[PDB]
Amino acid sequence: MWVYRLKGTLEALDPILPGLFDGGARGLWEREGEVWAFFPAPVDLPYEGVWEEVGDEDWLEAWRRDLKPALAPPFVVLAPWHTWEGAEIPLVIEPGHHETTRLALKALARHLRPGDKVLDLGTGSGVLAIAAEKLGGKALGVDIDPMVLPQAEANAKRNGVRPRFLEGSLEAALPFGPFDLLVANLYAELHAALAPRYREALVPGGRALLTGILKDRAPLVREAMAGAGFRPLEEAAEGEWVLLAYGR
Ligand SMILES: Nc1ncnc2c1ncn2[C@@H]1O[C@H](C[C@@H](N)CC[C@H](N)C(=O)O)[C@@H](O)[C@H]1O
Repeated sequence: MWVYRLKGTLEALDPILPGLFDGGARGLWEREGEVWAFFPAPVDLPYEGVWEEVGDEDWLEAWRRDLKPALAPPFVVLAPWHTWEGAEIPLVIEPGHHETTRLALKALARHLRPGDKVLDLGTGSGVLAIAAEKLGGKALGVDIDPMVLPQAEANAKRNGVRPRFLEGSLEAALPFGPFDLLVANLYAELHAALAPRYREALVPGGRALLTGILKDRAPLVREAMAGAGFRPLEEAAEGEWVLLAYGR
């Protein structure tokens, strides 16, 4: 579809809205002092607006503008353009929308202590590693996808913290361990296969916070973790998602 952009507010353009609808507009939106009228394709209109075809980037921008802060006690996840006047610890992330990220942030605040060394396995946007530094920990975020590293680095900087970010997985992290705590938002079968190496990555008394787990698959993780010598400490869920916390 195409947009016809006009300078002005809906209130000011009121006189010509009927004409835009007669001309076939199916949608209208006031967007920062401009009225955008949406059509299947350009048609002849006397209003002196400008036609432009709508693309995926326009959809992304519109969606972005509709984003609001997301609470994840003790944190609040904010888009770089959000302002927040609450008590919550801010976590600025270039567009924390998932249940699992939320479970992970709340669990992290409980199990992480100032001065703890943290491994955020499958760091992605770097949100967990960033929250760990904000809580007084020292974190390493690793991801097998090199492409996420630059955005993670940039989110860190926006948050005034500096975790270490590295391409790779668990084996790549070992030289920097052992760690006091590992947080891994992955999926149940992967946790199950890594259980033995999770034990190796942590110091005695260390903690493993596992999420990205569907309720129907929780059994797999309980079994592999018990099998690996971990003791369960806490469980929490949101929707169909579960976080399981263990001590080594
Ligand atoms: N085996 C693996 N080792 C390291 N990273 C992985 C592995 N498998 C998947 N990943 C990354 O794990 C991340 C999973 C994300 N859902 C987690 C992002 C972030 N930690 C969060 O809680 O929101 C993705 O960025 C994957 O690229």
